[PDB]
Amino acid sequence: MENFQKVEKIGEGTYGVVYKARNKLTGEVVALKKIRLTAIREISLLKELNHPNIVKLLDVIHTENKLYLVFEFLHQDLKKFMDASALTGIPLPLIKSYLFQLLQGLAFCHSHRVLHRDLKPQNLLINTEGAIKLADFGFGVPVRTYTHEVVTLWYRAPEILLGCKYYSTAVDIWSLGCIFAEMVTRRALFPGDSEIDQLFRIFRTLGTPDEVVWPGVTSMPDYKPSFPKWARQDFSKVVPPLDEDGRSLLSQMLHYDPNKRISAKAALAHPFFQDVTKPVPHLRL
Ligand SMILES: O=C(NC1CCNCC1)c1n[nH]cc1NC(=O)c1c(Cl)cccc1Cl
Repeated sequence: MENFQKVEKIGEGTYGVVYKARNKLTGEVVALKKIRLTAIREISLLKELNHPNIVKLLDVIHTENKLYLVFEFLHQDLKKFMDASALTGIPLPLIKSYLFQLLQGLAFCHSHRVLHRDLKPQNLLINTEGAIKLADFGFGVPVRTYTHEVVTLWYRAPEILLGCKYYSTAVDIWSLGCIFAEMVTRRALFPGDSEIDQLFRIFRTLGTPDEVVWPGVTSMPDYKPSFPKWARQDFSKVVPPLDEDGRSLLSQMLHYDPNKRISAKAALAHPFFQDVTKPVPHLRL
């Protein structure tokens, strides 16, 4: 750890602080995550999970009660680029390129039985090259200072909210669907501020789920017959001015039933991507 010089604190999460740092010996600039203290073996698997759309875990440094993760550094995250692009919006061909790349990254994860579990714009890092990468794949002492982030539950799949313990790769598809919608419309799709507010915002848009559209729903841990019964609203009202290929794909990423939800791999074959390209964003570092 003496091999690293802090440049600045980048931010803090629930169980770790992130710094920009310089490797005194490689010359590399890196993002360093510090966690105050199975975990070690699952991190070592993370070291082998290498893909162009996954932030490269360069090193894991266990010292006798801290764990440091050393990542490749990227300058910008999607959350801030969305904020930066709010007045004009992200051009569609860039939206589609970022969506395709995250689908590639997830296709890869998923085929190796790795779930992200917590995708959100602030976890998606971007470079000058038009690349977008998955970061902060989903123990330790809690940072007392961590300040609460409104966006926290906004990307949570409904089966998580309903108490499914043994949820699947489909939760990452749901999250990415929510991100897709938000890029298109420049508004969060389901901006809940508690778990029941998050559930009810979903129900209001997509309709309260029942056995017809989601077999087994009524038997989930936190499901209540007393949930209000909202009617589903038209998708054309939900993400204008997205074209029918886009809306068709989004609809399949947002299926209630985890088993009907489109997989990352099938999503890459969707007609929305027939004309995909790789534009480069205009970033202001
Ligand atoms: O945070 C980073 N860069 C900042 C983006 C916003 N502008 C300044 C630079 C970064 N660069 N490489 C990796 C990361 N961050 C993460 O991997 C990460 C962790 Cl370790 C924990 C929670 C979220 C994220 Cl994204």
